[PDB]
Amino acid sequence: SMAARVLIIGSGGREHTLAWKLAQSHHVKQVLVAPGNAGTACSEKISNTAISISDHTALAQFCKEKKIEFVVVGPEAPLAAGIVGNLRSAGVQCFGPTAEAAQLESSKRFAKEFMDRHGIPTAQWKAFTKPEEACSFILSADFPALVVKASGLKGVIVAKSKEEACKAVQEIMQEETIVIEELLDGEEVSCLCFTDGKTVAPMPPAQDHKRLLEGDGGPNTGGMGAYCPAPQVSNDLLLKIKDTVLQRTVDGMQQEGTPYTGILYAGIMLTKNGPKVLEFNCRFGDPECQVILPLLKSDLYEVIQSTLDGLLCTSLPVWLENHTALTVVMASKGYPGDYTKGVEITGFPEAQALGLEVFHAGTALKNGKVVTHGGRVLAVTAIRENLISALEEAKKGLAAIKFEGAIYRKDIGFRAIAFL
Ligand SMILES: Nc1ncnc2c1ncn2[C@@H]1O[C@H](COP(=O)(O)OP(=O)(O)OP(=O)(O)O)[C@@H](O)[C@H]1O
Ligand SMILES: [Cl-]
Repeated sequence: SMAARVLIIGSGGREHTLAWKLAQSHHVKQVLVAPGNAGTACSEKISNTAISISDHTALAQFCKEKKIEFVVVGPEAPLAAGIVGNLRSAGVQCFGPTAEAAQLESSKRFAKEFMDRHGIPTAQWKAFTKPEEACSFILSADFPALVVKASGLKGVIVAKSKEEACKAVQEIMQEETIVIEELLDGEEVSCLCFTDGKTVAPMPPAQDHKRLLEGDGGPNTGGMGAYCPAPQVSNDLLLKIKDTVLQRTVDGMQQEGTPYTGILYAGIMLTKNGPKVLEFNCRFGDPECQVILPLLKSDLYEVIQSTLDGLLCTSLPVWLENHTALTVVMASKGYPGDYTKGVEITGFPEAQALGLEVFHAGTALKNGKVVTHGGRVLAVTAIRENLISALEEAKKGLAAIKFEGAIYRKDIGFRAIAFL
């Protein structure tokens, strides 16, 4: 099925990665990214479009006029806005869950209730709308009830003391419901799968670093780096997770008459008691996408097309084994607070020539130059035989790329390396 045109929604590194990867398919003549960035502007197959992504009527008309085969959604917002359901009733295929099914991410209360209803393991919890009753619960639990979550996508506060959790319940009920749950401990890992509603095809597990500074210090951010596969997870554990979380989530959704299709993301804590779910999401994470998709050997276009057709098992994904992908984000001075914009970037061509992938996040074209246009500017991904080697190879690319006030971490993966 040659000469397909495909559309991706979004404008960060995740969307560059999806575009790059799709463009490799022999089935694909054109990838359009809406609105895209400087990394996707100007390629043999990839280009940007200013089509509105929030007016679903106009988006559908644009899809049919250009004969777009299907739409791929990068970020979570359009999913929760109904993009899939609306494109479908207009006769346009879109990869992703419906708004109803994205409730696994969009409402934390729904997710926790859904999990209790189907014996999916997760931290014990309770929801509140009055803050006084929330304090009562914090103050009188014998387990550490110290994690407070704004139900509607601060958002999440992990307190160390009852005092801090009461303080937190106060801040989140300023500017619905909140969920207070047990503080678990152990290792966090991201477990994704492709799913068509019935079949489940897990991705190899990833980990990322949210903290701004080396050593895991400073403020949290959207993610300063990631790598895949996380060596902390045995094969047994992955099949426990596939059975106990992924297949069980999809089956549960299907059995409640709200089938789940696209990507299911589960954030998981490895406890002494086993795997527990911290949160669901409905799309690739950023910068994890930048380390999972480079590991995919199959044609992504085939995987997606077969997922839309409900024939996921006819085209199971095949992964690169014995390779580790690791990615390191370059960010603008001041991130995650106020940062500078419009700063000229050099060296990303030589970084790629060294055999690395450069995935653009906040970049833009300006007067024949590429300039910073966002907090996270780009990521360099290396694919090698182990973490340590991938890290050091990525760092050569990082040293070639220069912009005024660039920051990045030189220790991505340090814990996985210490685990081994
Ligand atoms: N139920 C849970 N048990 C334990 N950890 C959790 C739970 N749910 C979420 N988390 C994790 O807590 C992490 C964030 O907590 P962290 O220890 O970084 O403190 P923080 O709230 O981020 O503090 P800061 O004010 O510095 O941002 C997230 O990575 C999130 O996945
Ligand atoms: Cl919908």
